Amino acid sequence: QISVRGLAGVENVTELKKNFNRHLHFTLVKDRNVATPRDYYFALAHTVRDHLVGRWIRTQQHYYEKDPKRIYYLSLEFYMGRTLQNTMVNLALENACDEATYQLGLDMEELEEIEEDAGLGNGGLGRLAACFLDSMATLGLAAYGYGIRYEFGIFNQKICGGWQMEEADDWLRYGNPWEKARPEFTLPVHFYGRVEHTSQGAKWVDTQVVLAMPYDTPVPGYRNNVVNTMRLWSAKAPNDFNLGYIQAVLDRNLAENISRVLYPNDNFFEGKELRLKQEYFVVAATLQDIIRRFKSSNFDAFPDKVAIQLNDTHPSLAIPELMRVLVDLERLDWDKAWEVTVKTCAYTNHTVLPEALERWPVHLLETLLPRHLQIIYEINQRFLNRVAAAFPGDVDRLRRMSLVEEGAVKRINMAHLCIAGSHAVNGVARIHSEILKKTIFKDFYELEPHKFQNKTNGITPRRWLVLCNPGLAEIIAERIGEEYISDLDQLRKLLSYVDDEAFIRDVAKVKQENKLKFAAYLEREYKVHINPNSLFDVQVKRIHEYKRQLLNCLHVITLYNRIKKEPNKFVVPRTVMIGGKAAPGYHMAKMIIKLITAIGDVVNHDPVVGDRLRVIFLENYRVSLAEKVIPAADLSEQISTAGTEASGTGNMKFMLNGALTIGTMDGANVEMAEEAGEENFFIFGMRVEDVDRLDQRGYNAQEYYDRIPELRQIIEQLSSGFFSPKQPDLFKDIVNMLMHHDRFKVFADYEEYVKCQERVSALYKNPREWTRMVIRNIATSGKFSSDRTIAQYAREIWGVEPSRQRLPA
Amino acid sequence: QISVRGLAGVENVTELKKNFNRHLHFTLVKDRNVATPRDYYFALAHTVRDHLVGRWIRTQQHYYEKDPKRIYYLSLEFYMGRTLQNTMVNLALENACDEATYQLGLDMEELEEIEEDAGLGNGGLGRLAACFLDSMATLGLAAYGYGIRYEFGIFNQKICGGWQMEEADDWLRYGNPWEKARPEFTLPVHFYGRVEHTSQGAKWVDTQVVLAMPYDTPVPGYRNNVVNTMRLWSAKAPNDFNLGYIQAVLDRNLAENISRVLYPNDNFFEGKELRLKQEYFVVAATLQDIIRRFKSSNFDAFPDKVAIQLNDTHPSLAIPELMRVLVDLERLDWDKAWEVTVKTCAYTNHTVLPEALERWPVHLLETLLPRHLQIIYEINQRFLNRVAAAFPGDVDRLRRMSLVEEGAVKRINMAHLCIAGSHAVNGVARIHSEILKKTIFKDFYELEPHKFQNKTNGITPRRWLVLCNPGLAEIIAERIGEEYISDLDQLRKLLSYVDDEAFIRDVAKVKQENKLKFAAYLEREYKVHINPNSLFDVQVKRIHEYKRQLLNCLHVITLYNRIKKEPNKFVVPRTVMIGGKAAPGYHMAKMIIKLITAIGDVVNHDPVVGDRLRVIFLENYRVSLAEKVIPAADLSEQISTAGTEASGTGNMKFMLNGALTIGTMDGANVEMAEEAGEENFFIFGMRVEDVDRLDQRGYNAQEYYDRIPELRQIIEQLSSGFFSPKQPDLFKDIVNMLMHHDRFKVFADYEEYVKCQERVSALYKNPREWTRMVIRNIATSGKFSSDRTIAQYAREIWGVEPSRQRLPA
Ligand SMILES: OC[C@H]1O[C@@H](NC(=S)N/N=C/c2ccccc2Cl)[C@H](O)[C@@H](O)[C@@H]1O
Ligand SMILES: OC[C@H]1O[C@@H](NC(=S)N/N=C/c2ccccc2Cl)[C@H](O)[C@@H](O)[C@@H]1O
Ligand SMILES: OC[C@H]1O[C@@H](NC(=S)N/N=C/c2ccccc2Cl)[C@H](O)[C@@H](O)[C@@H]1O
Ligand SMILES: OC[C@H]1O[C@@H](NC(=S)N/N=C/c2ccccc2Cl)[C@H](O)[C@@H](O)[C@@H]1O
Repeated sequence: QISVRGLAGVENVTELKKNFNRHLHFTLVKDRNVATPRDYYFALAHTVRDHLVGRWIRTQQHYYEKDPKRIYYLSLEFYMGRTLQNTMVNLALENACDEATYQLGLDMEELEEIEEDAGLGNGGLGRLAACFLDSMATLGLAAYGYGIRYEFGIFNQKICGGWQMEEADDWLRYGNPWEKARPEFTLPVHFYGRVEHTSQGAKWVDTQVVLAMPYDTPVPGYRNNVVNTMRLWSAKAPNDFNLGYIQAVLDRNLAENISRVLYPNDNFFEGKELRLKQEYFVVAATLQDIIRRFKSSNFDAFPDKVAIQLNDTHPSLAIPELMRVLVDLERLDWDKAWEVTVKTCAYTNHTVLPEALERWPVHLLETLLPRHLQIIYEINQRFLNRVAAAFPGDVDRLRRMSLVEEGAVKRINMAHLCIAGSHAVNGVARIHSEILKKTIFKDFYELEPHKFQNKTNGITPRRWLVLCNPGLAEIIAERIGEEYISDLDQLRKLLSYVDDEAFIRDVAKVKQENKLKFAAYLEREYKVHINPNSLFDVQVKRIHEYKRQLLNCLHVITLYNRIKKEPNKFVVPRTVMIGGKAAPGYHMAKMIIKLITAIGDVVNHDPVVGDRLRVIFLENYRVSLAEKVIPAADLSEQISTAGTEASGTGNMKFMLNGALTIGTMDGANVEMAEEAGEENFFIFGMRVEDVDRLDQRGYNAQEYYDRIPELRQIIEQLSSGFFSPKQPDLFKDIVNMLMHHDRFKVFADYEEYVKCQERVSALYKNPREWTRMVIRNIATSGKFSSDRTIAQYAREIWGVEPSRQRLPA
Repeated sequence: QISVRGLAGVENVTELKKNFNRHLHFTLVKDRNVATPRDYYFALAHTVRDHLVGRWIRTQQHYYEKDPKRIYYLSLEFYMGRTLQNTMVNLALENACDEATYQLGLDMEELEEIEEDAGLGNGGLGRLAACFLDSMATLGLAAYGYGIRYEFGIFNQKICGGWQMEEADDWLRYGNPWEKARPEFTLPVHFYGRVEHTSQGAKWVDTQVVLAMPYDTPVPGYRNNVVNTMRLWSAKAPNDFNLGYIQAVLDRNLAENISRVLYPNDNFFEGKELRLKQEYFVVAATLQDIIRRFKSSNFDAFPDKVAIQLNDTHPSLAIPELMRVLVDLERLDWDKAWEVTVKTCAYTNHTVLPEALERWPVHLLETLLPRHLQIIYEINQRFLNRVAAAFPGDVDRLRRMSLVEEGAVKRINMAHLCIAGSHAVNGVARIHSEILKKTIFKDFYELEPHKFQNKTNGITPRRWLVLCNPGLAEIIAERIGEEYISDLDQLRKLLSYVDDEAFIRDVAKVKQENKLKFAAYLEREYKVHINPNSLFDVQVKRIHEYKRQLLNCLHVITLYNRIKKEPNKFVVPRTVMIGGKAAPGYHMAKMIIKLITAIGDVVNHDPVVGDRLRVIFLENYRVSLAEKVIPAADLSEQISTAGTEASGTGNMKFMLNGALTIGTMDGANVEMAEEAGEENFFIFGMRVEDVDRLDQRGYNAQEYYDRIPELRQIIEQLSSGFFSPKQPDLFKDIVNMLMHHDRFKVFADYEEYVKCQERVSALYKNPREWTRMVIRNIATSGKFSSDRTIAQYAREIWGVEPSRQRLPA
């Protein structure tokens, strides 16, 4: 029906129908009489996956023949979402499958809704890994994603009485048609034990063994016939494990628990042994796999054939593990091993919040990984010798830069380990990378300035435009062709349409259709009703104090109080939508969810308000939900305290899909405003420098409370029980935090935020001018393609050239 | 190459090759460059399983249309072995697949060796269930096998220093191509909780829920296009289970442990809570499935449409569970519910050893299954009221017959429950069924004589002749056609060939070839060497004192001592093979294994013995090993103390495959001798009556030691450390048991056994007469087909007619 979804040729449609019926019969063992809708989904998934096979085999044999430098992207998170539509998109099969299923009497969109998200990540860091895999395949790089196959991904969030409840995400229950188990590449991973010193080197002995079994998932490039691999490890007990008899068999669970569940903390470090085991498990298995592949091509050439990218410090044990293998097993001298390690590894930092940095207690590494601790001590000694020689007599520099932190419990600073052992260190947006050089890692930058880079984040325009917003993709393609899908900078061509009345109409129409579709989704699957003519004001992202969902809450209550004060004045109607999961042990984030729903309970049932203001909490925010809500949004809320959000990627998704942004000058927001023009962005609030100034003289929230009467009213409503009549003191913790211990200065940005929101309402009253500003945002979103990001990693870090050329079909 | 393996037509061979290549590519994602031998096995398994699909769908739709009475065979064990060859045999595909793989450059037999046994049983009881499924499908009955899908089956046995070591049988590691998960028929099973009484009935509340997920495995009939289902339940935690967060997810293992591992006790009861949970789990899920299927056809008609066969007392909770559903959920009155239950259920007993009978402590049922305990008390009260009315004043009868056993701990006698709640009770061989009426269940037989039946055990001639011994099957088919494969009584026709010189030669030749093949197997995969001209003397079965592997050991040492006494006399050379697993907690059985290997260590390295006597312990005896060794055997050792082996089925396998039998008049041995003629069987030892007489006056082993000098020598060799020079007292427990507490009267049968063994050696010196006696055994083995057994269950218990007619192809 629409052009960018590909051809529906008669031979292809006929073949798809035939293969669908074959899988339903021979694979699922069903006929049309008994087949459940889930069966039809699986028949389609098997039909589509068949098309990946030849390309997957020939891609991997091509890398074997050509032997290019291989890129290994190590991450504890890969937030993939659904795979069916994405695979159709990248193979140009969407229209053909739509037609084939139509002719079989089935609605493809309904079948798509049956697929479980692969929710193997928490938020931005996990989703970045996923966008990256897509871009690496689209750019023809010999790339492999390596991670853990968690049996349970991020929990499903249910809201009960306004409170978050967690349930297990049993995503493999029905089986995963997108993975192939590879038991023949099963590898042993070692834990505990002790170090023995002999005449010729150290030996790690008396270890416990866990097996690492790999599962391969295809990663198709966009219409280039490239299919790369994401290899995820699953933990298996050896067969002689604990081998009264019954108990020994049941105890296999202890070993297999390593790959059981994703830790649900976003930007927070928890020093739990099971998490450390997960980190080593992925690193040990991956490195053996890498080395095995390299030998099937002398370690001088290792860095010419291997790049390892560490996604934050979670896989930081790769550094001492590589040293361990090179020194203990291969018998290289320390200095040569070290040279190889440094040239091989690169590190990407994703946060500056101190509570998020990994600092592992020494006693934990001592017991679990005794040889790695010894290697880390040796790395530290040699590194600090270099610091002492460069900055003679600077004894405080020595303690600041040490990988070993002194105190009550001695800890290892994993970020310091990553910097010492990597040839490149990057932040994820220009302002974040600057903050790294100026504050957090200032000492390291002074020692080795050449190591520090920026690589501004991006998103894939395949999932985040073509897949989720075909209507917008189509009206764009009608004017500029479809080359922009893998060359997003071409969207600049749309600037010459900003005065085109047909395009203005079409852009506004597509947004309207998306909003109608989302309004319908809400009624059908949540029995909740909304006005589709209102401004859709959306903040979706994990719940964190730094992200300031609370600031948004204050604005919502402000609008409610103004309406109640002057009921008969006109206000631009809004649907305010907030969604996101809270980490299970994060009390304040759970209280914020409760506040949001409690505000909704008052606002949504006030007769005087009518349909002028609605507050909805979007339950179970995840990749599939984002694909629905982002295309429907008018206003994107990106309101973190300046200096706290390293980049953001949600911001970029909204920009690409025709929402305007209200935001602080934080993370990639700065670069977004710079690309679009500050006139085309709703910027408010303290800059980083303003935050610094306030910290110096001291942040007194009371001052704001005292001079802003509208703010005072809200605090008094919260305190007195206006939003919780049966438990009047319910929100006391929130009020006390705001008044006395707010690290994120919510009150300080309140006035500017409200005034900026008034300017948004003003522009939305003028549909034509709203839409022209939207066009200027979409047209300048090109920089934020992860294809650009990956091309920069490739050229400036990995030392490889991207290729847009297609492999034989 | 051989006729009974079917046709290798040009179209079929071409199609198989094509589909093999398709699965290797599209299913396994491999090409011929990287494909492992395991990959080739899977490609073949998928190619063969494709042929089951249409037949499986049409069989099940046929049962839906015709609505015949359904047979539900409930067992905690299904000892299936490998599935690939069996499926080819039953579909007539063996020659075609042999040819197709040959043309692809592959050896099919080598691919067959890659398949894991489905080892979901311990021994005879589990293997009986498997033979039964085959016969039910071959006889066109609407039958379903229901059990548990254990993640770990019977342990793999390794012998280390002559001692048994157990390792986990991780049989699902590579995935099982013969099962289809059916998540849409997932059912809840309830545990713990409490009983609440209301105005209208009892209610079972506050329960913990475990989910039962079914996996279906096809059971093909022999060339009749019937494909029945074996449905095995797997335990799954609900998603809100235990729902700090991490621990709650890891604790799901506690619920899922129910289906983790098969209890490895053969003929021994262990009152462990996990075992009780397994028994209820299979019963609760199965009964809901049965009832659901019945409603998709008023409970008066229930027994006309449903038969439930209880394989021993392990699924005895079906009786109170059916009552529970009928009374509590469907609101039938007690007496009507009871009538339905009794007419529906039948019970098969498999043992008379008191330590094997299930007697569950009341306190365990009280906590785990409070409502079932109440129902059991009520059943008992009403039953004992009937006993009191039939035998007024007989107060000891009342205590003897009670389902509740008094004592230190009150227990429930599950066998008494089964008798009370079933319309039929059967033993598994004529002598065993007689023993049930005369001793163990005498009181019950006097109350309800009509309930008691015999159904002599059988084995399937598909697996146990055609599959494992194609050479023998072929020379038979050459003379009498191939109808005997599903009508085994036709083997009587072979009696007119007992004087045929060509047939005599062919029978002897096939045995020789089988022995050469097995001698080669032993060298290749165990580096052990044997003389293929020797008499192959085989005892394979689980290790138990009652089975008297120890009596066999005494004979072996006797032969060794005689050789050493007169080294230069001629003796018929023997290879004595003993194999079987010991239950992990059964100390004496583990000591017997150690004795066997210790005897081998002395005998096999004595230069004076040469190749005249060899003693081999066959490691890891299981269904696949039985298929190899049974066709190779000359002498079958079936030497249990009279009255202890209920039937035996191993005995029948050897008879069908051309071994002669040395045995006591125990279990089915009696009926075997009766069929073949006592002159054609090597019978020795006490009859049941002789055992009874000895028990009355008291068994004194010392008497035998005192008057048999050859026996005295052996005991002195054992005691003094002749067979364990470094640990002279190693076998003290064995000697003390033999001398002072032998329940199985090993010494009492010693003299007769040795003399009978001399007669065996004498006949083996005359090849022509040995073979004529073999022909007389094979020719009269027809009675022992499980087709006969199942036809009797069908007509005399289930009330259904078997059909040899084929369904549309
Ligand atoms: O269907 C569920 C099972 O599927 C198996 N996949 C098999 S057999 N082939 N996959 C082929 C494949 C896989 C991915 C992409 C393309 C193809 Cl063409 C996985 O190994 C199991 O771990 C999983 O449980
Ligand atoms: O670069 C991608 C995105 O990365 C995010 N970081 C995240 S989700 N870290 N999770 C860290 C984490 C995850 C799990 C466990 C412990 C921790 Cl400590 C940043 O906050 C975003 O500003 C940025 O856009
Ligand atoms: O390959 C391993 C996986 O296979 C799956 N089987 C599928 S998809 N089809 N089976 C079809 C089938 C099954 C049996 C007989 C004939 C056919 Cl035609 C099982 O449901 C999984 O539990 C198992 O792990
Ligand atoms: O009828 C088939 C065969 O049944 C065997 N019984 C067996 S394996 N019981 N296992 C009982 C068992 C099994 C598991 C756990 C506890 C127990 Cl208590 C008989 O000993 C044979 O003489 C007979 O041929």
